[PDB]
Amino acid sequence: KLPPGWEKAMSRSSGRVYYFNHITNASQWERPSGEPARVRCSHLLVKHSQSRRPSSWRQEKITRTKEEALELINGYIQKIKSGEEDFESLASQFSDCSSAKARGDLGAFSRGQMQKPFEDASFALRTGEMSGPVFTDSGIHIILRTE
Ligand SMILES: CC(=O)c1cc[nH]c1
Ligand SMILES: CC(=O)c1cc[nH]c1
Ligand SMILES: CC(=O)c1cc[nH]c1
Repeated sequence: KLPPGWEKAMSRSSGRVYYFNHITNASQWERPSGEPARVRCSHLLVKHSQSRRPSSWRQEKITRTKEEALELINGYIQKIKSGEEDFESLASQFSDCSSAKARGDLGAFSRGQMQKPFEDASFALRTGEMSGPVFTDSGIHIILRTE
């Protein structure tokens, strides 16, 4: 019916159908477009107090809660989708990953290299597409597939 991970749901406020992906947590009004050895992705990470290493180049001691980190992630997604801000600009400024210095770029990778929920979302993304909040032991990610 639909590409991997995608399902149909009903909007609670509008009553119009929308599409949601249970691997990437993406959601959108438009019906999605219809696997490679490798993909290339960028990401923006927001760490919290329960991350594996609650520290980053931005903050020696990361103290925000998981709920607070998710609110930040949701805010960044809103600004990306509205075009108020670019993914690469937010990732350079706010990602708790050292990959911030490269606009969030992680380079290319295969299955069996990254944390599983990150890997699964990355390979379920099509080129150009972006995830919703993706949860790993490191924190909460926004993932942009570039190749
Ligand atoms: C087709 C698709 O994936 C789109 C279109 C606008 N946003 C997402
Ligand atoms: C140049 C450098 O170390 C970094 C780390 C994160 N952003 C920039
Ligand atoms: C892709 C992945 O698993 C990462 C990246 C930074 N922390 C975890």
